Amino acid sequence: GPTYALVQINQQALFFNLMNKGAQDAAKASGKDLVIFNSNDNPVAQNDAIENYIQQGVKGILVAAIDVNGIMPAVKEAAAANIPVIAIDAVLPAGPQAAQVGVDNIEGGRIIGQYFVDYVQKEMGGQARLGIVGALNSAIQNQRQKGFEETLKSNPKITIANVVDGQNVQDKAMTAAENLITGNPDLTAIYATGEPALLGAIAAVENQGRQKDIKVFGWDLTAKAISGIDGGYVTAVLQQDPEKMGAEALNALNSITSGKTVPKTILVPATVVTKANVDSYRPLF
Ligand SMILES: [Mg+2]
Repeated sequence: GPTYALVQINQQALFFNLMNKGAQDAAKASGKDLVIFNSNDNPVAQNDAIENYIQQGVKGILVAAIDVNGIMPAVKEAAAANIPVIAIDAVLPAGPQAAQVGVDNIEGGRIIGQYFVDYVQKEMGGQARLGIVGALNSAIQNQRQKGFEETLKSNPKITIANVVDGQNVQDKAMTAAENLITGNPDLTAIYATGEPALLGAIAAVENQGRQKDIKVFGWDLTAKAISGIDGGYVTAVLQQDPEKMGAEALNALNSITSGKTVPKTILVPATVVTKANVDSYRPLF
C-alpha cells in the first residue's frame, strides 16, 4: 500500500493544487510513495479517508482539514495507531498531531505593512491617508489587519481615514470600499485583508476612476489583481506559499519516520508580490 497519504480539501483552488505539487515533488524526490485523497469539500469523507489509510497501515498522514474540530476523532485514531499526523493550512486545536504547518497571519500583515511604510516614504512623499477593508467575521483577517496596523506606528504621518467591513464577500467589500472612497477625498491608499476585500477594493477604485491616485495593498493574488499591478494601482499583494507548505510537511514526515525530531509548528513565509516579481506568478493565472 501507500507509504504516506495526504487528505486534501479540493482540487479546484490553486492553493490546494500547489500544496499537492509540493508534497508530491518532495515525496518523489525522497523515494516515497504518496497518495493524495481529494475529498471534494466533504469533511465526512476526510474522516473516513483517514480511517481507511489507518487500516491500510500507512506510515504517515498529512491533512488539510475542512473542519478543524470535526477531524479530531480521526486524528486521534491515527495517534492510537502510532501513525504520525501533520496538519497543513487550517490550524487544528491541541491534540496528538506531530506538527502543524501553516502561515503566521499577524506576521504576514507586518511584512506587507513594512513594505507599505517604505513605499509611503519613497513614493508617496512620506505621508498617506489610509483606508482599510477588513472582514470582521474572520479570525484570520482580523489578525492580518492587526499586524499591518502595528507597523504603521513607524510613520506617524500615515493616518487612518476609516476602517470598513467587507464581510468577506466581494460585493459587500466593493460597496464598502466605494463609500470609503467617496467619504474621504483625501484617501490615498487602501489595505485589504483577503481576496474578497482586495477584489472589492480594486473594483471600487476602478468604478470611481481613481486608478491614478489610490494605491491598493492586500492579500491573495488573482488575474484581476495582476491586471491591477500592471495598471499601476495595485502596488503589492501578499501571497502564501502552499507549495512550500506541502514540501515541508512531507519532508517532516520523512524526519519523523526516520526517528528524528521535528518542530511542533512550521511557519512558511509569504511573499510580497509587486511589479518587480509578479512575472514569476503569471503562469499560475
Ligand atoms: Mg523598502
